[PDB]
Amino acid sequence: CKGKGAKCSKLMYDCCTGSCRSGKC
Repeated sequence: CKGKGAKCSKLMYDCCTGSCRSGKC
């Protein structure tokens, strides 16, 4: 997954602690 501020996934939400946010986790 990715940390906060790291690339996100509008179709997967691979955010270690949360979901996508404007392209950044």
